[PDB]
Amino acid sequence: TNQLQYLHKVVMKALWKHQFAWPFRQPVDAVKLGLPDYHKIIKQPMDMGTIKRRLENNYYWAASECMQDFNTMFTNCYIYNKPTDDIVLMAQTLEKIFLQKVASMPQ
Amino acid sequence: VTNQLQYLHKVVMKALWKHQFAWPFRQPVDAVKLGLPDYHKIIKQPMDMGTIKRRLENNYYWAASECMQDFNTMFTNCYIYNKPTDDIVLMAQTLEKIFLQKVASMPQ
Ligand SMILES: Cc1noc2c1-c1sc(C)c(C)c1C(c1ccc(Cl)cc1)=N[C@H]2CC(N)=O
Ligand SMILES: Cc1noc2c1-c1sc(C)c(C)c1C(c1ccc(Cl)cc1)=N[C@H]2CC(N)=O
Repeated sequence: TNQLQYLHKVVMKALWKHQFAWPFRQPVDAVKLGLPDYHKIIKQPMDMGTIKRRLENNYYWAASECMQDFNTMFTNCYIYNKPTDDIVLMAQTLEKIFLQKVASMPQ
Repeated sequence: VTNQLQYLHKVVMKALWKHQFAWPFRQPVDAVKLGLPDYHKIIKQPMDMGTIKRRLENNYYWAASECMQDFNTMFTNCYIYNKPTDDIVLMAQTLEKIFLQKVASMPQ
């Protein structure tokens, strides 16, 4: 759709290159980061690399499905981390860009 | 008054305000009532649907993006403050899904 193409070429494009994007470009690697409780707490892992591949492979049926994956990714960050963690501020920053850009998504 | 703000008021707020899980979000978190002396230490920008609704009713917003940011802050506040296993987290996620579904169909 027009909408998915916008989420791909405008919204993801903008988030991907952001200085705070790097933790979100691939799945959380619980072994490398030493987080034995990550997959016990976060039951639906999501990252922008996954979303991006989904956009490329025509996985999504509707814009809202993709927006829901974006939302899951940010929500997982807030749920798992301490409120004072830098990553929380990084996610909030990225989430505000997402919504600002979503407001202009062609209908 | 914008077409988007009227959409957020008539479609988004309408749907969310009457939802069966909306009741925790209809007024600001009352830290005294709930026995939460750290609430305002952790959440620096409290937000609730009662405030957004009043803002929509009083033409406080200049752009729909601003109203959408308030909704977002309200949900984010919930995920940050609460433990992962808390029922309110699931209530918030339910409401936020409806939010995102509706904003996908907002004009322009
Ligand atoms: C996304 C996401 N959600 O949680 C986490 C992540 C990711 S992915 C990734 C490549 C890293 C370095 C993390 C960080 C993290 C830690 C410090 C800073 Cl500045 C930024 C991110 N934190 C973990 C949690 C933990 N305490 O290790
Ligand atoms: C919104 C928001 N963010 O956090 C909180 C809230 C609110 S507002 C409100 C009127 C209540 C009853 C809460 C609940 C809460 C607790 C149990 C259930 Cl079923 C539903 C909400 N939890 C507090 C946090 C806490 N531990 O009390």
